[PDB]
Amino acid sequence: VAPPNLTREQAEQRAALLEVQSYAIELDLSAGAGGPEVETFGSTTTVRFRSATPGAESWIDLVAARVRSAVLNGVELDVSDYDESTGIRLPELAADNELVVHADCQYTNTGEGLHRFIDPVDGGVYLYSQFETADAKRMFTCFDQPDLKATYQITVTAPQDWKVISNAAGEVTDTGEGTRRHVFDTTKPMSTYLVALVAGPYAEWRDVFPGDDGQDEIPLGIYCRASLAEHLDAERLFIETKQGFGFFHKAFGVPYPFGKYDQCFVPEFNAGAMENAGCVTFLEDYVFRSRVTGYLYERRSETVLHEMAHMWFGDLVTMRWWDDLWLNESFATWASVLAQVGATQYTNAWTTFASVEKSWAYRQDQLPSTHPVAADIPDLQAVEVNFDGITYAKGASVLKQLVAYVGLENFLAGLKVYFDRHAWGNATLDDLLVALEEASGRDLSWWSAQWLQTTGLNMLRPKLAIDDEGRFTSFSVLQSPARPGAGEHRTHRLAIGIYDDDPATGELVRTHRVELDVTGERTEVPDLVGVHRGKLVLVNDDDLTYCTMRLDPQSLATLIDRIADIQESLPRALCWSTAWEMTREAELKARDFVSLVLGSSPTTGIGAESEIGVVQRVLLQTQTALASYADPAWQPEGWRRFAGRLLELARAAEPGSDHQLAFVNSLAGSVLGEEQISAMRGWLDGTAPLEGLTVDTDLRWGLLQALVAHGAAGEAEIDAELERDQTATGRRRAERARSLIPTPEAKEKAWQRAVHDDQLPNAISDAIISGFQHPGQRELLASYVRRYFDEIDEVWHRRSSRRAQPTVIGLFPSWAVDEDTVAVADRWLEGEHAPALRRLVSEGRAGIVRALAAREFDRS
Ligand SMILES: [Zn+2]
Repeated sequence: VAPPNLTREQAEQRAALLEVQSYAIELDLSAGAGGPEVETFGSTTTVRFRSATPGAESWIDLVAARVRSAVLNGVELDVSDYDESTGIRLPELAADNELVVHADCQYTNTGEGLHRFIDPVDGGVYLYSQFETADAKRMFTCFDQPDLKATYQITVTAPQDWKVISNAAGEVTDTGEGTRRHVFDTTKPMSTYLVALVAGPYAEWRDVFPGDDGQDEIPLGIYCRASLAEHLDAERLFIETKQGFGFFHKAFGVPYPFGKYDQCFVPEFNAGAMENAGCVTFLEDYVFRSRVTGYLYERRSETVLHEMAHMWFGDLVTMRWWDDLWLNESFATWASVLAQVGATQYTNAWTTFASVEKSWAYRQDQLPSTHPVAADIPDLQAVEVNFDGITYAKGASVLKQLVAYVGLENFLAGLKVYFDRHAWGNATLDDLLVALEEASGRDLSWWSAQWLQTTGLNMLRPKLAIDDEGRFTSFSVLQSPARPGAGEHRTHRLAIGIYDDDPATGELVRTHRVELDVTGERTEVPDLVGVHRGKLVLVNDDDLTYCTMRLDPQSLATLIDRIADIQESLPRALCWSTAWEMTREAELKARDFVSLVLGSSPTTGIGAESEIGVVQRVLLQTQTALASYADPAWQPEGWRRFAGRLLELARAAEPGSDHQLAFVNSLAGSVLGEEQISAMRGWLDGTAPLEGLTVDTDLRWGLLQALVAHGAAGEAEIDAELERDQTATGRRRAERARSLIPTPEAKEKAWQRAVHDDQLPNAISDAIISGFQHPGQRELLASYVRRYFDEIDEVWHRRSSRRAQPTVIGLFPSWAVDEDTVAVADRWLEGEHAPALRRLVSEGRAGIVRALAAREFDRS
């Protein structure tokens, strides 16, 4: 028995019948600062709502340990058969209704509902809420669906040393008995999944965004655990926050809709961040206790602006049902990057987007599970696995392209129409399209039909002919049918770039750029006729569209021979992305990808790449190419080449630089030989340092984990390290290290605990899974292929979707690239399984099929 799996039709039935005005929520957290045995908190809800049909029956949702009382219009309801799957039935409704429910809800350690964590350092007890998708019902009684918006008035009694943060500002008074009562202002209307509670002895920083241009002042707060406060770069975070608030109200024509804005770094968080209105929560990894590269700063800033963007895209206007989640996530992702480029130091963020996030979109779109951006979601279980590379990155890429197509001025004017119309309410795909059509004066139905309602990618490549002076005599862009999918040819607004040698530096620079609408199978580009072809043609120059870009033969030979010579970072990153995707798609051999990346000198390959985020991403891709895509006979040689070159690059890198750190961190994830192991041990212990590399708390763990993985360190060294870092983060990092121990005994202990131990908190179970795989340990892991398929149904049955996913995705035998693994998956697929589980298993199988084709391609 479990919380409900609300269906689309059930949601529609409640929305047709009900209209909710208000919730008043009273939480008794007075016992919350007690020990690990404290199980429940008091939850009292008063909900005021209308029924269109007096006399009808409905139901409201609640996941609680006990319902003490439930009283509808003053009539006591029989809750003797309450269970969390059925909520509370509501018979004989009146036109106007008031329901009051007193219940004991449960704290979790799963990152769902009201999560409770105890800090081992100082004994501080920290709570935070996480309600998206449908976990609001674990804190208060509610119609837990996004189209029944209401106002919330939250009052909390808490241990007196706790701060309490919610959606709105509040007033606090002493109770006289060791607690404080926090009475929050009534919120603006919002969906249940956006209600927030963060409570504990969090460290606090305050600032203010001054009132500007019709937007009132915004009080700003930052919160984190007291034991982490010395590491929080508050000044930098407030600067980035205020840059966002200046940008978005100008862009959208709509001031920040909530009164204040708090950002809380919370323990044991499951995602990157969550856009609770006025009270955004973040993964603690973004509090940098150790030194990180510039890419992590950039990705944190992206996340900050993503969540700020949702204040409009999701919080002000919300999808009507989960099939339109993309209205929240695609738009927030697009707007985050638009803001980075427009308002922050991260003016390169479209390069990062092309390299990192688009690669996620491609992979997602090519799985057998591929779905349109505007998805079909029959129930909550279907959405729980749909926060994916299509809902986020493909959607964002399609929107970037829609901007290119209609123009930014028209697109922003359309957003203003949309926000003004649907403010404090819900919207669909149709509503968004109508707003955009109104602002642009264009029909976009056909556009939506081919771009938002379809799956797959179109390949785009130049077809050209040149005269004896190298000038084009003809030029067209060929478009392939959309795959995987329906095979349609789309309209793309794209640019073609021609690149040739700059006489002064010898680097490849853009000589010509032609932008046009490409349609159908072939589109001539007559303005390129007569132009010298140069050395490199890019038909998605400036990355305007969503496609599979490919090159003509001369251009591809230039990429292979001279990628580092590309002057500008964006077209160079598009070239790195092309090479990678060709590898994934069995068009470039893995060994050829590895050779491109490794280079052969200081000015060739990835060691010459200036953009740190591209360096990190390309290195991770190379490690995938080696383990998954290279001919098994060549893998050992490929790893020796990689490890040897990365040690050279690390030793050659500028002391203290981000490049130096990236190379070391890449070595720490690789299959290593004795020469690299011994170097790494000397860095860790400091008896033979790498000049300028500061081995700080988290780099010590990263190097020790690599040593453990290779059998060069063991449990005693892990235990000794945990003594040096006696923190909750240390416990997690020690768990990853213990899963990496390369023995059968160790691997079985790790499997048993990951799969079966439901007492461990989310973050620990996940850290255990995160050390299970390693590219040097394939032979140990081969003992788990049948184990996985034979045991995953029972995991899925026992854990929530959100808590089973790490096991399903993370223990899938992606290491076992063999037709035998495909046959085992095939037999599993012939059985009966939950649809969302089947989806995830098929995705893993598809990974194996893609790797087999790549391996055959690399074979020489
Ligand atoms: Zn988001």
